[PDB]
Amino acid sequence: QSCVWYGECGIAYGDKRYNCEYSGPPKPLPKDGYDLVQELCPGFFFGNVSLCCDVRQLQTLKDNLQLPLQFLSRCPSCFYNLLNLFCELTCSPRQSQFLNVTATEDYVDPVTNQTKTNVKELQYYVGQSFANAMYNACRDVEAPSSNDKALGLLCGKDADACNATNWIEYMFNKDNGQAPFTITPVFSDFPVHGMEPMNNATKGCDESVDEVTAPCSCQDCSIVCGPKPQPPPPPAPWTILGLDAMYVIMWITYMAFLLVFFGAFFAFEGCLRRLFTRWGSFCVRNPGCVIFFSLVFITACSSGLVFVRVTTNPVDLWSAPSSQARLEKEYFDQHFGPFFRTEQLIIRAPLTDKHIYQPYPSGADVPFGPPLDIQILHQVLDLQIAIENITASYDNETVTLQDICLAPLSPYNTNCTILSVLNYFQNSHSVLDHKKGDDFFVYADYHTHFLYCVRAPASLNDTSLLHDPCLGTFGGPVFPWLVLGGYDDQNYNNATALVITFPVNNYYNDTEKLQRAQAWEKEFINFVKNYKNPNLTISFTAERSIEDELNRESDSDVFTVVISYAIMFLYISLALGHMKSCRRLLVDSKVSLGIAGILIVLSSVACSLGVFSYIGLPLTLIVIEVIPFLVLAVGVDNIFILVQAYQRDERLQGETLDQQLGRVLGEVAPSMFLSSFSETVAFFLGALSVMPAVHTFSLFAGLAVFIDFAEDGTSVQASESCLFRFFKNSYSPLLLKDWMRPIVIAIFVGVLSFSIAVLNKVDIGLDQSLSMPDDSYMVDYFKSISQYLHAGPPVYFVLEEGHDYTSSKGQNMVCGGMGCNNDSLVQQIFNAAQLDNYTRIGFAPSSWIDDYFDWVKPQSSCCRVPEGKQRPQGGDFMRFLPMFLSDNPNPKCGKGGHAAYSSAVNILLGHGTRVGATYFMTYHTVLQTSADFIDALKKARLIASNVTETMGINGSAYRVFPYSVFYVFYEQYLTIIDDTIFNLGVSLGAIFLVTMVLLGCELWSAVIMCATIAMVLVNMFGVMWLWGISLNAVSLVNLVMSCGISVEFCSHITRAFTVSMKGSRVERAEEALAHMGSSVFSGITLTKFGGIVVLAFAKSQIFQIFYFRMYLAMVLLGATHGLIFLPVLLSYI
Ligand SMILES: *[C@@H]1O[C@H](CO)[C@@H](O[C@@H]2O[C@H](CO)[C@@H](O)[C@H](O)[C@H]2NC(C)=O)[C@H](O)[C@H]1NC(C)=O
Ligand SMILES: CC(C)CCC[C@@H](C)[C@H]1CC[C@H]2[C@@H]3CC=C4C[C@@H](O)CC[C@]4(C)[C@H]3CC[C@]12C
Ligand SMILES: *[C@@H]1O[C@H](CO)[C@@H](O)[C@H](O)[C@H]1NC(C)=O
Ligand SMILES: *[C@@H]1O[C@H](CO)[C@@H](O)[C@H](O)[C@H]1NC(C)=O
Repeated sequence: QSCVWYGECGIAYGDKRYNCEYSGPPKPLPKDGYDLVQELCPGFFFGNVSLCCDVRQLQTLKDNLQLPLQFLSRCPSCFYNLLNLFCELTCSPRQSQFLNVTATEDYVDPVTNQTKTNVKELQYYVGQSFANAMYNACRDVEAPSSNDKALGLLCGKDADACNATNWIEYMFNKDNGQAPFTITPVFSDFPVHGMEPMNNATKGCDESVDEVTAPCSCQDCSIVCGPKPQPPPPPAPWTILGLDAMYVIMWITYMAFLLVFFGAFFAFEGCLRRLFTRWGSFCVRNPGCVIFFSLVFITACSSGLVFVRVTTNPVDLWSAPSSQARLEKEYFDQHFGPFFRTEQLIIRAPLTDKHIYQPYPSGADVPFGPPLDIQILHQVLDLQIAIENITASYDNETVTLQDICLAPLSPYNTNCTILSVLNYFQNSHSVLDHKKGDDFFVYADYHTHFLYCVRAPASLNDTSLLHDPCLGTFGGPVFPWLVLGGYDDQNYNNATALVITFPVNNYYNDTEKLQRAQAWEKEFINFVKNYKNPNLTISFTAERSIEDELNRESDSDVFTVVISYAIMFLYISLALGHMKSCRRLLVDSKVSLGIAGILIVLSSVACSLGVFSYIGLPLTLIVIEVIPFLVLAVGVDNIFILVQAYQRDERLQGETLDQQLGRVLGEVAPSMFLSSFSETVAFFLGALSVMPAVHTFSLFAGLAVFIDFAEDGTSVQASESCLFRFFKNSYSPLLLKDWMRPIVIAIFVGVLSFSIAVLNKVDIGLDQSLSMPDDSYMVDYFKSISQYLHAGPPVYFVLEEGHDYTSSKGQNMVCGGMGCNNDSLVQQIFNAAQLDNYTRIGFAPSSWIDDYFDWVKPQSSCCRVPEGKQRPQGGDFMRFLPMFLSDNPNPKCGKGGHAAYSSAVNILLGHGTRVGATYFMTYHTVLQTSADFIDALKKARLIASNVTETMGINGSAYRVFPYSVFYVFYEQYLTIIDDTIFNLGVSLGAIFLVTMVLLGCELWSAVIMCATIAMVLVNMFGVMWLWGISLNAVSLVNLVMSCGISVEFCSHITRAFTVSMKGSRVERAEEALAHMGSSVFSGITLTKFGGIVVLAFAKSQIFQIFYFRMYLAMVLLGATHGLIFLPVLLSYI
């Protein structure tokens, strides 16, 4: 083994040295060079480390690595072979085999005058295969942020002219101003005149350099690339449903035809109860006090229980508690509580054009969208600074953004967190205004930094001539997707919108601090609303917009329903007693039910919004049945009055009917104890139902009687009219309603198929105020970013190997997410992840850093490591040490010094084994619809299952958690399918069982009433999934009420028809329905007559425009079916 040089001699040019000629054997490297050799040329680091280089040469090699690193650092395999080319030249103990000195000159030591010899030039015999592999591993590497190949910057020519041998030739030519002296390469896989070319093994860009150094990426490599995604599923059925409906229709038609052809070819208990009731009445018919006294008692119980009208309604608790939805939210809290909320603005520049700007030294045309005009950025910065300076007052105190913001690096840094493109310029007008240029070029400006910072937002030093940091003033990177909108692919320069985001404390556990934050928010909303700049359109996130709009909009419409309620109760008042006899009752009846309900609920605590539309419209049941019992008696007139004339007309039609009506109602509201977020309003009303029932018992009858004994004339006429109507109805049924009845069946059939073959969750569409609209419009337009978090809490974490396995799970999750997409982009996640396992690794790779104590004090630097061999081991496993260091950070360590810390961990003392709870979050955009977010949530749950299902263990111990400002809120829209089927199902049983608690005709009554259950439902669904309909936490309650009123109708028509004393074919039926038809047109008609004022009327928002919309449609359909349904059933019988 022999050298050609050893050590450094004279200056060549600049700061550059020739090496000293030396032709002896290699020399063991001093221990003081072991770090350098381990770092640069670890292949030589064994035995006596006998090399043809000294420590000075290795230091010089390290110092010269800056420019290759500048362009190749991202692809370690590419850089590795290059380093080996230089290591072999500099240090190989067999230099003489592949190097031949070709020029020299004297070196004279200035002090001793001893002569040595500069190696001025030499020839280097490089393997052909080595050179080609070195080029091959680097040829796809892309410059840090640039569609140009890194080799175009290291080859003295463009990448399309760069080849393996001319690249090496260029690097080795002193003319390049970097190489200290020229090395002339000769490329051969064969010996050349006894020289044995350097042909060291090489690594491709698809290979790992070592155990702690991964292969190169796709973006910077070719070998390790592909394949894209191919898991797209395409479903689409439905026609089947249509065919079935059609088939059914055909069958029906056939049946009808057949029928036509044929015609051409040819109880005790109940009674007893009634009797008892009558007896009671007769007794009661001997005193008014008792009754009223009872009403008075109810006046108290109702009002009494209403003590402390604390009937809350806020804030966002309707998904109900318990289960996973709530339990999951609570869990994430104990670990961190409320991650926090964001006030967010989207900003566009409608009066500004795009523009071009060549960035040195490429000079390629890069277009920049309207909002990235330099002047609009200055204007957006002024907006931003003004927002930071907003103050609100609460009590006598002042509230700033600095009091409520996420300031991640407090106290050492109170700097608030503002996600904005202006934070790439540290929110500084001057810094952004800067621009290093001369008479010839602009070398660096607000463009270069931008194009660099979108690729390296954590950088504390632009690689351009500006040398400005990218890191935001809050101490963390601002990711480009989260601050720009309306750009294509990752061409952030083409953005048509800026997004500005301020995280502020939600203060879920602190009431006094939350109120202060909400005071600030109100000022923020005001500031934005009144901000004047023709150059910018600014639009909303906040908090009140969604909470203030609902409480600010939902009011005017009140006057609508209110009015309608009055005009309706007026008619129902005129109807029967007309005068001041019936009015009193009702007013008391409606009050009793409403008052009683509030009292029944006060004994358990509860409250709600829709709980009002139900309470009011629900009261109808009490009025309807109550409005027909009195009317029927009015139509009475025999040998008796008051005495038996009241018990024979009351305990005869009111006993059974009412008795059955009250039950069918209590069964729908009573059994409302189910599982969901509506049982409260439900039960409360159902309870108010028996109450309202027992009320109108002796109260209405007695009162109506006690007092019942121009106005008279009017009553008679109405009665007469009713009678006439009944007669007409009878006549109609007499003819033949078989054809139309079949047609009706068709309508129901078509409805079931059209209603069962549509569906939907529920979106958010509030009135057109302003704020809310802005946020809704901005969201629709924007895209790519704006977020929620998927999040896991994990336990244990102590077995180096289980951490490696958990990291593989984590990396795999990042992949699927960055893949799963839809239409023209991903849907699932976003997405990507920054747990921490990578931070530790980074630390291991590198080194220390300075911490500067606040306000003053000497600098503190402290740390260490642990390479080379150990380095790989340390990073591989163990974790207490790393963990306790990694949690305490706030100043990088290398070429700069910034902040790169976080949170989520919280062990005790130095028990690193007890660490919790690491949390990884990938924010994904959506804002599509109630069904869109629900679909994404559905995917995330399966993602959580897949990760937890992959590698589990013992029983239970934490799992996946998808907490996104949309869950708990949409969590309900999840089990909506089971709810509807379960909710209605529970009523179908309570109704079929109740209607039998005083009958049990097997198929007679059972089917009669049972048919009404599916009869009306198909209508409600049709209108909902058919025309102007909807569905949600309310619609579900809507369907419930529908089945309720429906039961009411049927109940009366049927309890008196089924029996039928003097029985017949279809004659007795027409007789019963007659006395029941008059009431069907009274309450029903009126009720509709009221909705119209509510439905046919107007409003200032679609909100109720639907709620009270279907009501009238669904309520109307049910009423119509009442008469038809009964008639059809009778005929069938
Ligand atoms: C160039 O290749 C040679 C031959 O593989 C490397 O020398 C070997 O290095 C390993 C790793 O330390 C030792 O185990 C062998 O004993 C060495 N063999 C010989 C013949 O010396 C050398 O490390 C490579 N050069 C560089 C810079 O990595
Ligand atoms: C202009 C760009 C492409 C140059 C990129 C390659 C540079 C970094 C290369 C070209 C020639 C190389 C030098 C070749 C010879 C020596 C002598 C050695 O005893 C110390 C290292 C040193 C000084 C090398 C450092 C790296 C070097 C300067
Ligand atoms: C080195 O190669 C050159 C030709 O390039 C030759 O003239 C010289 O004699 C050789 N010296 C040695 C030691 O091989
Ligand atoms: C879940 O992972 C399993 C393998 O464990 C895989 O077969 C399936 O395609 C994955 N599904 C989703 C939705 O990620």
